[PDB]
Amino acid sequence: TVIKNETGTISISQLNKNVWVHTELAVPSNGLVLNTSKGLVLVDSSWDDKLTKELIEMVEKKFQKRVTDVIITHAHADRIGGIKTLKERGIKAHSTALTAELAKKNGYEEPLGDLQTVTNLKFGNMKVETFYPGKGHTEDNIVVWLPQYNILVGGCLVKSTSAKDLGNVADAYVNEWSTSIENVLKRYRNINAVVPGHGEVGDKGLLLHTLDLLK
Ligand SMILES: O=C(O)[C@@H]1CS[C@H]2CS[C@H](CS)N21
Ligand SMILES: [K+]
Ligand SMILES: [Zn+2]
Ligand SMILES: [Zn+2]
Repeated sequence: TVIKNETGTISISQLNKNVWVHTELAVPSNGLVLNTSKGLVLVDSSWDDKLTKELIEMVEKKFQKRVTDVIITHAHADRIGGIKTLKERGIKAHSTALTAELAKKNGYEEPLGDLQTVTNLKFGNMKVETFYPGKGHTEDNIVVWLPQYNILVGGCLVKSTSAKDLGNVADAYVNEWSTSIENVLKRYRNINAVVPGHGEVGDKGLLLHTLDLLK
């Protein structure tokens, strides 16, 4: 189930053979780790370089292969904070153009801007779809879908059950957010699990929960 770095800093818990969640801390942030035959792939980095370096260290050691790619889901620090570490180790950082621009705007190094509204990738082995459903928690927020496992990384668009309000809405679009959630509920009709950007893993109800927090 759950391995852990020396300090409290970091944890990784399994969902299936090839798919784990990574969580880092005062506030917990989540992403995914995908074990493929061609390398490790992360959905999202972490808060800052130190922690992203530690996360990369822990998964390379444990799975005995390299992190080759990361998918960045939006341009806030918890997503993009370890971008310097990625870029300089030759780790590919995929994102939409929008997310790339917003990163350069907030003074981060740029990810690739290679992702479109729908983009289907494959690593091995592992199939990944990225979907941009519209504006919500940020302007640029995308979700990630694993069709082989019907698994959705909702990111910071999607709130956990324990979450009782919308968090920081300074960069949010609270009218479009409901529509973009629906756009996800429409696109992906059978969901086995949903990973929120912050908090505990759940299912389709996290999305209805978020819908409810927007009323
Ligand atoms: O607005 C939120 O819910 C989250 C968690 S706490 C707050 C500040 S950091 C992170 C950027 S996604 N954000
Ligand atoms: K398949
Ligand atoms: Zn955010
Ligand atoms: Zn976040």
